[PDB]
Amino acid sequence: VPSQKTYQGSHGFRLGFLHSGTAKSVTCTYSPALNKMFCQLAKTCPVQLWVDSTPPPGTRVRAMAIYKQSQHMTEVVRRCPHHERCSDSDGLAPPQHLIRVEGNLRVEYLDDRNTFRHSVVVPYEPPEVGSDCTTIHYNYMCNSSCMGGMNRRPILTIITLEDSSGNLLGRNSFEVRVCACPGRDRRTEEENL
Ligand SMILES: [Zn+2]
Repeated sequence: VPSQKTYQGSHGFRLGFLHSGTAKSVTCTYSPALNKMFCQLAKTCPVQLWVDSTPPPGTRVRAMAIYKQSQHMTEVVRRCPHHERCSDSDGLAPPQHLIRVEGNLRVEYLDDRNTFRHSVVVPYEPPEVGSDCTTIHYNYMCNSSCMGGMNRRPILTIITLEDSSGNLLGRNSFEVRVCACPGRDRRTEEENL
């Protein structure tokens, strides 16, 4: 199955997130204790790419989802039959892909010919002048509860840094939950310590 081991690499690639608290109006919140993001369906999910040194030109940023429970690791994560037959395509994203990228016309989606894994990839751009990180706005187009796709199984998002030719430059990952009230659910799952 696809690797998830953290790999910071020669460019010291770390992921970062906004520190949004757990108020009820929050659309997306990340738990450092759980290394877990909670987000709402289809809402903007900013993910920060932090690098100790800028990767070469033509570098690409790939996102992929896998099931976290070993007994579901080989099953391909994808939207439920209800949501892929939905009318929410942006004209770029395949109707079956869980993860989309927003606000970037150079986005590319892949169905692996041999693994069938889904992924979405964008060009890597360096941080905005006067900033320390590059931000990508991901969207999760299917709830963790969709009794038809994820069916309440936790998933991992694997963020991979690769050169123009697809060689791995770096890898990080975070657990994700797509729920109606991210703030409530984060506070509750941390109530479990
Ligand atoms: Zn769904």
